Amino acid sequence: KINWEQVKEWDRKYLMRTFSTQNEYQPVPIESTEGDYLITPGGTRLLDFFNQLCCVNLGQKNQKVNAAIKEALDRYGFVWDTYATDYKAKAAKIIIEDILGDEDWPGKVRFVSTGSEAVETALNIARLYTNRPLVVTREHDYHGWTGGAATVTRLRSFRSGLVGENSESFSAQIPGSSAVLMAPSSNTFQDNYLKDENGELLSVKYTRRMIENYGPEQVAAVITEVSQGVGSTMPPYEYVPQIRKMTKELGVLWISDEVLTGFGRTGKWFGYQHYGVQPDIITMGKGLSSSSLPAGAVVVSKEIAAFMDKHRWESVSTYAGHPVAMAAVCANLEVMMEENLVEQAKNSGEYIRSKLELLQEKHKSIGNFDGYGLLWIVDIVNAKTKTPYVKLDRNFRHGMNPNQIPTQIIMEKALEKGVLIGGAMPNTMRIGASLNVSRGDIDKAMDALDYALDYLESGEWQ
Amino acid sequence: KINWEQVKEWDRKYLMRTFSTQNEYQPVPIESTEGDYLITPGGTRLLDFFNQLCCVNLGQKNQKVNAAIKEALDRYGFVWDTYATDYKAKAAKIIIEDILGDEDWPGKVRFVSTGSEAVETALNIARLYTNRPLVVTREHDYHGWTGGAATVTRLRSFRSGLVGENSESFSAQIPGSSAVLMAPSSNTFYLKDENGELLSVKYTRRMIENYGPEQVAAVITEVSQGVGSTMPPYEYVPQIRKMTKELGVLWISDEVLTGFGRTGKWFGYQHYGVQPDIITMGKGLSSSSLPAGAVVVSKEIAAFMDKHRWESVSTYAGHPVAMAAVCANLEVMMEENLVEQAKNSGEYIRSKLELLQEKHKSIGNFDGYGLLWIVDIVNAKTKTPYVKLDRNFRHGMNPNQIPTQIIMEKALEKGVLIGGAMPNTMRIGASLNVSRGDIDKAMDALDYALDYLESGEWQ
Amino acid sequence: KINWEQVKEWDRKYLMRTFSTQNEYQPVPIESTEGDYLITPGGTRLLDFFNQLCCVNLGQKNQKVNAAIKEALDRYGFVWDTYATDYKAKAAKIIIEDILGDEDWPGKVRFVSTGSEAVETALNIARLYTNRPLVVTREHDYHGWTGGAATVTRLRSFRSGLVGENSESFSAQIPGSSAVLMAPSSNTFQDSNGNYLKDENGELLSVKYTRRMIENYGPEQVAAVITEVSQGVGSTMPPYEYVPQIRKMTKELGVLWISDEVLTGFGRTGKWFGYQHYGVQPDIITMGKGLSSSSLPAGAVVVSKEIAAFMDKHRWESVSTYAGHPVAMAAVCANLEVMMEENLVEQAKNSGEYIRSKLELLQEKHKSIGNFDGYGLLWIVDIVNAKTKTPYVKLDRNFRHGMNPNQIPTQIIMEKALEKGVLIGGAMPNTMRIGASLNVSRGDIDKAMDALDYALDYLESGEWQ
Amino acid sequence: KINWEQVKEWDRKYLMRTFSTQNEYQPVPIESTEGDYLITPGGTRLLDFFNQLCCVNLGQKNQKVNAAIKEALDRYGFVWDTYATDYKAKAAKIIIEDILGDEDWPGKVRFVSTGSEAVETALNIARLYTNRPLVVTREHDYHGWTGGAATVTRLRSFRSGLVGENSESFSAQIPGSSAVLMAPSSNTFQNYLKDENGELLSVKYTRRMIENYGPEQVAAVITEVSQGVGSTMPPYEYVPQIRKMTKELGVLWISDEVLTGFGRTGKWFGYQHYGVQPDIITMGKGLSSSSLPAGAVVVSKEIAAFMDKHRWESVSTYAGHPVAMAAVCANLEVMMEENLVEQAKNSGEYIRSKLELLQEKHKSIGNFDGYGLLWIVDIVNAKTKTPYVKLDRNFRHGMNPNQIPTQIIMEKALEKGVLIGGAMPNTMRIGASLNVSRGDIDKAMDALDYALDYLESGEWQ
Ligand SMILES: Cc1ncc(COP(=O)(O)O)c(CN[C@@H](C)C(=O)O)c1O
Ligand SMILES: Cc1ncc(COP(=O)(O)O)c(CN[C@@H](C)C(=O)O)c1O
Ligand SMILES: Cc1ncc(COP(=O)(O)O)c(CN[C@@H](C)C(=O)O)c1O
Ligand SMILES: Cc1ncc(COP(=O)(O)O)c(CN[C@@H](C)C(=O)O)c1O
Repeated sequence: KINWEQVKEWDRKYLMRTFSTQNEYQPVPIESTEGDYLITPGGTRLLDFFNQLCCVNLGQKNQKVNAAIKEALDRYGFVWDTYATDYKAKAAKIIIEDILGDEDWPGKVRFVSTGSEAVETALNIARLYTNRPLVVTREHDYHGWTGGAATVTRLRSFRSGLVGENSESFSAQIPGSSAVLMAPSSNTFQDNYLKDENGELLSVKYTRRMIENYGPEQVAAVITEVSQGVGSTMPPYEYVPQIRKMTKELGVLWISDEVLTGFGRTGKWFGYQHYGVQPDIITMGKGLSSSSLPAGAVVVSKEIAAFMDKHRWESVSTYAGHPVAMAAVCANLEVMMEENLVEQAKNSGEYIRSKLELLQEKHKSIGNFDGYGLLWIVDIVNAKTKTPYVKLDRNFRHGMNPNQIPTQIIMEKALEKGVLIGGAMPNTMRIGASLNVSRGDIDKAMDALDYALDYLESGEWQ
Repeated sequence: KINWEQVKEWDRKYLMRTFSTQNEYQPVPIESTEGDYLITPGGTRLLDFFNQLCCVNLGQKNQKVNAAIKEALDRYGFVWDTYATDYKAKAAKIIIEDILGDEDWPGKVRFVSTGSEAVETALNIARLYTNRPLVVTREHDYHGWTGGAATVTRLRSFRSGLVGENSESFSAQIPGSSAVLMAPSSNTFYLKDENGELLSVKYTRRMIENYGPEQVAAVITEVSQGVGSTMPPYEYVPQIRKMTKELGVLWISDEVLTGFGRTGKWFGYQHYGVQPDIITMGKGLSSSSLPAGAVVVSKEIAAFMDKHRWESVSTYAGHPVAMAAVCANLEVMMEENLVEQAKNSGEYIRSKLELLQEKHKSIGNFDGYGLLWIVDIVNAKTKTPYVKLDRNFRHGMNPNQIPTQIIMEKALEKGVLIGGAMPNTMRIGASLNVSRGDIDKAMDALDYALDYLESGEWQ
Repeated sequence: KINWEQVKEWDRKYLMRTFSTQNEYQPVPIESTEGDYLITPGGTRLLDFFNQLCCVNLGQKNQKVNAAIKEALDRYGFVWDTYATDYKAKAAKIIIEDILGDEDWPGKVRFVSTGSEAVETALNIARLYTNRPLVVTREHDYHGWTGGAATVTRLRSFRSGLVGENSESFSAQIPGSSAVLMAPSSNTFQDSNGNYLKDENGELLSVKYTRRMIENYGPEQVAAVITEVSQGVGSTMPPYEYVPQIRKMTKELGVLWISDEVLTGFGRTGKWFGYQHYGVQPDIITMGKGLSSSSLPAGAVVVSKEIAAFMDKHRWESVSTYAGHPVAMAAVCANLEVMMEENLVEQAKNSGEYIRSKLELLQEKHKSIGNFDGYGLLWIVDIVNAKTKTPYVKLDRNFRHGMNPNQIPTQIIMEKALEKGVLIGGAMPNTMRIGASLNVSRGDIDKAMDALDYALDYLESGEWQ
Repeated sequence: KINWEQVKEWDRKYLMRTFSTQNEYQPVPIESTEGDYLITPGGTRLLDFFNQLCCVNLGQKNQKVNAAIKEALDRYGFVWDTYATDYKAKAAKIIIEDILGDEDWPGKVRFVSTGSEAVETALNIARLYTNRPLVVTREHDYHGWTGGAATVTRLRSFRSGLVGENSESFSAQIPGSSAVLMAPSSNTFQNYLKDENGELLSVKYTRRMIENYGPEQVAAVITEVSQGVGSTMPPYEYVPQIRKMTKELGVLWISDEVLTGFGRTGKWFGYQHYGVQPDIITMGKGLSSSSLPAGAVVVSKEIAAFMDKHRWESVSTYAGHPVAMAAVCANLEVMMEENLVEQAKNSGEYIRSKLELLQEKHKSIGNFDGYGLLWIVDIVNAKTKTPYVKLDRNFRHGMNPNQIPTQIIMEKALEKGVLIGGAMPNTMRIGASLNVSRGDIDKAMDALDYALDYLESGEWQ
């Protein structure tokens, strides 16, 4: 017997709040999950189209994955990275030989526990490989929350600072918070994205002038999200190819931060593979294990691997490569390959596109949408004016009243229909589900969006 | 059927090395673990007196922990911090109400995944609460490897930099590795004030005063230095808590290593009659069964954070299956009284170490509590350490010149794993429930290893 | 009777080089100066159309300025800024009531010794006033060489690093070199034909991106934007609407505007200060060069009444030994008293108009002159390959000094002009930075332009290759 | 005919305040200066035992230095650093061959306008030469107010921050105020504690700090041989041990001689009391005896050679200012010719003995030390034998000056005609011209005697 009133009391009383003050907070307990659904203590089933944080690629509580964890618990236990296990070595091989086997740039994997720890590892390797201090990031990027990963995060609403409750008054960012350069977002400069008559996007051209103003000899790496997860954008098609050609011409590394866009999320194994370019470093988390257990990774190129191999690297993480986490990655990745979830995700994206077309023609509050596989960004506008309700947009902070935030009104409304859908940004949806989400579930979720958008466009909420 | 020949191949070929070059590296496979033992694929049983990284407090592969986990897998799944679950809520309650119940300073918990992450969170909170930029650390502290945690880590041999193979020439720290003051180690100077204050504390005070207390958020300590391998003078901890209070600065006690029974008490600081403002946790929190880390803050600090919206997310923070593993691990320590058992075993080790120091002039000094012991190693004839740079070394030097490496190699001939990170200093640990027989086996193997050290044949 | 050969040995032997290796170094001694001329020990008279560093506004060795200095020496000696003197008090008053008397935003002045120290001061003041850490600068700005001033300098060719002798393998910046944001230059985001791009709302994309940058970090994090009205060392002229758009953007974002007026200040641009061409007023001005026309070392910062009242409420724990030096102050008094009464600002205006019509003619004649713009005694000329119509030096303002001077058009031009006894050129590889005294003659202008003609002839024969 | 009533109004109204709020401030004008005297508008003669800022070594308005300037003004005008002048060349030559001519380490000079600009330069050169980022400084050092020079200043009362007026409420340092490590002050750990090997614990801890970071990370240690603003004297072994330590660690030593340079201490330079030689010297103050603003840096032959192989991309407009250099030459030619260093040693040995007597006569002098025309005097409470102002060199100017012993001595001294006192609250920093007369030294020393009389009676409380 679980006493759920008591669980809520303890949860109020003994856990530090994130995003809500204690005063406004209402615990939302989840007793179990499976597939694309969350089950409340009462037995209510909630369709999860945030997919938590787009990190449960394979589906909640996969039967093969759980079984593989249970088998792994017959042997382990725990050993640190200095010891070898079948699970750690198999997971590395699966990534290099099976998943990325058709590309010849990958050299080696390091496993860690979180996407943040992943981005920390890759910034560290990039600076050591080039012997250079500076790393370029882009406006609105999110690469993590930990010190180093946070320095390349350029959302002021996600930097572990503090805001007040429906107020501008009580805000601070963490005091003292660098060896980092902010380049233009892929979505900056558009009136249709502006180019320079050689065809280079103005976001890329001024990224190049920045790197040249500092000196390419000072700059280790450019770190990108192919599509911004928390920041919620899709790039112009030429953007990724152009950042790759630029970085190569400048002798600078390219790190694709694949924590969110990795493992089938975009109808391909990785976000980058949509554009015909290969990176120098990849960071991983989320879909790596489909959140069955905490895991993160970085893959480096042969050349970087060869350089690192020549020295003793004085770096230790206690839980890096934890064998039970690794067995989980093995099973997750094995299910993905044998069940063709990358293709399944691809086909389901195409079904989503066409629902999104139908909704756009019905709802003038949908300013625009794009995405692929199971990653969709939907831009919301005021239907009469065609412009964003919330002026600061991706530069907002959480100090504002949630019932003025369009993605919040939508989420509240969708909920009347057992569906969870919304976004991190105020004017933008970030829709994700499992790669194997069923058609009836997309149908239910799109219908709930339809019902919410009605309410939004009606104005009864102002 | 596991092909271990292959596994080592895949291990050589596709995983990045740490602490070894590719050319020197040889895979050391471990097929399974049980208790205080590790088992090789061929079936050699290795007695683990590292306790990996002093982080398997419960014993390896606890059947009750493993069953509690298997159970949580019937329901889960994954929900991020925004969702409440029984395991996350129970876990916080056990720490606040159950483990820390007789202390009234603690307020709330945040769960994260690793000790480094816990340290990041503590740094953030401290700076946020005080509205101040600077954090004080001490020489030879280890607080983790990620960005923020690294800045307060003062071991040049564990900052994720690069060294060569048996060579002084291929060295580098990470380019651009800043809101952080390094104070002296407790093990410095034992000289005092005549108003009785240790000089190390006095100068730490004088530091905070030179920048100005209004600039300084927090002093972060390890009660006993873990990777750095020290024990303090008894007076160090209370005089820090007092100095920080007087100047209105926070004290974070970094209990990632010393926490959950390691020292014969629930926490390292509990040996010293003081309460911290903030504590960081990992390792023994889940006994490494699954990746978990935590921060406990005071009622004062928690109340303050509670008035604000905190714009921080970590995907895996509060992972319900990790939290189920924490619940069980903690429930086992409480019901088996293992903190008590750690204290009692610690006293047996003290007396065993005495017979060693008596039998071996290369043991310069030792000290510890529960299942954490630092043994200082010296040249039996000169009575000084073998490796001159001591805790300021880097891993560029040849391991056949590092006493603690020589000790491990020899100890291994007895099937025992014992040694340390530091070149002249041992860090000995085992499970809270290590039996008298295993302690005996490890100390015997230590005997044999120091026998080899003192003969100087390794030169 | 000076031994100038020994002066040459000693200069070679005991002075640290700047911009040259010891081996390539050939000292150029100057025995004296007068007006717009430099005079060698042997008696070569060199027409100085660099005006040294756009810093000798009044002219070299003005007799009244030097006589005022000589007079000051019957009294001083030295006192530090804790004592008041007539000279310091007059200087501040001339700046506030007389020069800036038509504008009502100005509050107080603090004097220092250099333009760098002036920028340091301003940066300190803005951050204290706002209680915010970040300062926004621009691409290719130069704001000085000292610690803080350097951080807002975005020229990798002038951040006090080291390059090689016709090589970039020796090449290093100062290790370490930080609460600064780099905004796009006024001159970034122009098409292949030179039009600056605009919002369709009319806002220059450069300003639009600057705003976006500020809102990304949060305006509560940002103290000030520091600008040059006209980039001096970087050698640019803005679109007319840039200066007004930045003032309006800073106002809206609650951020300060610092006009770095060290080079463009005091007549340089045919008005008292650069910003007065643009119908806006800054929060803080930094000053130097033309403040004393280099007669003695002198820097300054002017701050608004609001900033002044706030700083007045507090004890400021800042000391600089030489700040306010009475003899340097007396030099500013005389310098400024001459500029006012000889109408040198109005004079500067009129000369520039004449220069414009000279360079118009030089452009019609020389296809290597891609473009030019300036005002008063500050002019920029972009140089191109007459044939390809692009600049010869592809890295442009992101170059460093490791490259071979005989491939730098601005070096070749300078060489050739020296054949006509004329000193002219630029710090940037593709762009000339022309300045003389505010009172230069028509003939000395004609003499400079003719040499530029001659130089451009040689540039176009390509024989320098 | 100057209207000094107008000079005051304009001074109050148009000058930014330092150290004083607009409300409390009252202008102290100085109409002329001569030798060791300052002259007010009304004709009052103030004997200056601060020597302004220990920066007018030669004496105020030296008639020879002043005439040299006038001569230079017959020819200049202004040239920047790329053009060679007789004055700039002679000044560097005087410094290297005549002044430092008995030590064979000094290589090249760069002239700048201020002491801070001189420190900036040194830091830049040290980091470039070693290709290392970190500079070690010491608790209570003062090395300037400009960006880089401020990073190595460790006195919170001099970091260009703001405090309130008799109040703890309105204080702030600059947002942003970093590649610098602060090592213990020479005067930390006191008899100063030593190593079992004789090494001072302050030096021992500096070494372990550099070793903790890695000597391969550390460009240089910058010191004041004797702390100026900070107001201290080192134990005799400190300077030699820091010199030995830096060499042992492959690390540069910057002697900041901005204050202690050019005779101040009864030798040419502060370090020269100690039998060692720095890798770099920074200079200001005594360089021109403040006749016109100058600063300079002197580097070793090794450092010079490395610099000479490169094009250095550094420009300072007034660096090398030709009139500033003619001021410098004449200043140095007078110092060498009047044997000012030797004169200074001698007046130092006279002052030592005057202070001794003052110490016998006054229990509030806890301690004194110095040399030449630089003397530090530790002011203590006669009853407890401890300092009046507990935060001592870690204070800030937010406190009421009527409670600062150095403010009290000052105002009572001003009653006898003599400006004497110091920057630190419990420490006097006494300086005069190198050619200060015996009569003036006697007069100042009486004035201190009179002042300490008032301090010790405690009517000020
Ligand atoms: C691209 C990217 N990199 C790195 C991270 C950090 O990974 P961890 O959360 O495992 O530390 C995230 C997390 N995102 C979450 C916050 C999201 O999608 O809302 C991410 O999307
Ligand atoms: C006191 C302390 N804090 C923080 C950490 C870092 O925690 P994670 O490894 O979970 O990030 C450690 C780890 N130490 C390890 C390296 C050891 O004991 O060898 C530690 O001892
Ligand atoms: C806009 C601007 N700000 C600040 C400075 C720094 O002033 P000082 O050099 O006096 O410290 C300069 C100088 N420039 C010079 C060097 C030039 O035009 O070459 C400048 O042009
Ligand atoms: C040792 C030292 N270095 C560097 C400086 C900076 O020089 P400038 O003030 O010219 O920039 C000083 C000045 N000090 C003054 C403030 C004093 O004696 O109190 C100094 O004493």
